[PDB]
Amino acid sequence: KPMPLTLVEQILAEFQLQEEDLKKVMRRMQKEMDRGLRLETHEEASVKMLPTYVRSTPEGSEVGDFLSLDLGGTNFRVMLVKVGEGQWSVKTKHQMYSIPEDAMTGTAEMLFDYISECISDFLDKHQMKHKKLPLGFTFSFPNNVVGLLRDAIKRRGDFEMDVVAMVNDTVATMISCYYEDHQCEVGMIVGTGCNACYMEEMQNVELVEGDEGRMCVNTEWGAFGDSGELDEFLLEYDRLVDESSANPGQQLYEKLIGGKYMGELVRLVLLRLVDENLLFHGEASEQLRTRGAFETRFVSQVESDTGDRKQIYNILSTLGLRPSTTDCDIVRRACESVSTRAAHMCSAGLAGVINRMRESRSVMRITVGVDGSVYKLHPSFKERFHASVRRLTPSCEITFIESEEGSGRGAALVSAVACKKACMLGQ
Ligand SMILES: O=C(Nc1nccs1)[C@H](CC1CCCCC1)n1cnc2ccc(F)cc2c1=O
Ligand SMILES: OC[C@H]1O[C@H](O)[C@H](O)[C@@H](O)[C@@H]1O
Repeated sequence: KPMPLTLVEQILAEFQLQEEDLKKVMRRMQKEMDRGLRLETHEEASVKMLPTYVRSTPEGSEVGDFLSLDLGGTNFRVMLVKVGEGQWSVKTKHQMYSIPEDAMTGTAEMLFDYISECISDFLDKHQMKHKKLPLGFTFSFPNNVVGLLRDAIKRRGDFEMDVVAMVNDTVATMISCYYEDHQCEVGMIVGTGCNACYMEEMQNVELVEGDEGRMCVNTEWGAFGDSGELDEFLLEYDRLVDESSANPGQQLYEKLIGGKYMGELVRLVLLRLVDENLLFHGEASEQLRTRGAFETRFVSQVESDTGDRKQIYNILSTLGLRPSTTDCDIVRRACESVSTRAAHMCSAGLAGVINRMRESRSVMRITVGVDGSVYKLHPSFKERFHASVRRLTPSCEITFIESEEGSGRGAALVSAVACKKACMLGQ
């Protein structure tokens, strides 16, 4: 690597977070998680620590047979599932259906009429119209669906079917990863938003009576920062993003991490560098000066550049810029600075959860299931994230996994849990 321009590095170094900074954040997050779990303070807590009712012990045992409906981009899978017996066997049969142009381009109602017709055909094929099966949705993308399907089934009026509430995406991640690795007790998403769930000791889940076993808690930790917990770490860019957001003052933690805001943060950093005459010869394009024009996907593409600067040039050319080679290199480092800080901030949260779990259970081996566009698509984000988390979690051995599509059985397990939960809750 070349000797970087000192004045650029001074600006980009603003994003640095030292171990002590992350430990401070981690401790603050842990106090907010405490606040969310306790009966006395839950109502006012910003980090809600929602009980998911997904317990460490099997429940809804009367749910044996169910449907799982996996929504892809332009097709879907209907799957009939039987969960049986000491670890669960997940027995399946399924069918892929292509969504025709007709059904994909009309109203959501018409689309779900078509989906319902396919379910009907599927149940006819497998001679299952004698049962009112529960159905859970899963998503495998490269108005809400529960309601649309519920309405469409009512519309048909020929077979009865319950559509169960979906679990949170973090919970779905944990469950699907658990299918592959039974030490998975944490689910996390780093996509457009950022969130985590984990298996909390029932004694600490004060919102649900009982001290036996564990229950998954959905932290909804994106809301962290409400009372200034992150203020000392906020940069001018963060303040601007927040001020122009739909919910100023809220979701400040998520605003530091999520793909919703990452590109915009980079844009503002680039404009700062332009204003200081360190980038594009002090001349920004009209596109560069337009809110939202630097898409988060551009950040990942810039960091994917192989060294020839062609990926970076193509992004910047699209923005009406004619970057020099130095301009391209600076943009890469600006992207790296923002994404690294996101990884650092995210690691403080997960570290807080993991260290809490270790002390609640009193060295800990644990698997963390992770999904989301940023974690998956962003070059080296997961690697930087992993390294930081591990640095903050001494005496824990953390394995990170991503759900493998496989034969859809991980997704089937998500639906099993969703259906069993709905049964347990009297829905
Ligand atoms: O289904 C469960 N709990 C429910 N609560 C309410 C309705 S169903 C838990 C969930 C898992 C999730 C991952 C962490 C450990 C508990 N679960 C899931 N899948 C399993 C598969 C094999 C096995 F031997 C046990 C379980 C199990 O307890
Ligand atoms: O998509 C990841 C996360 O985004 C937001 O934080 C949502 O509030 C949360 O429910 C979800 O888990």
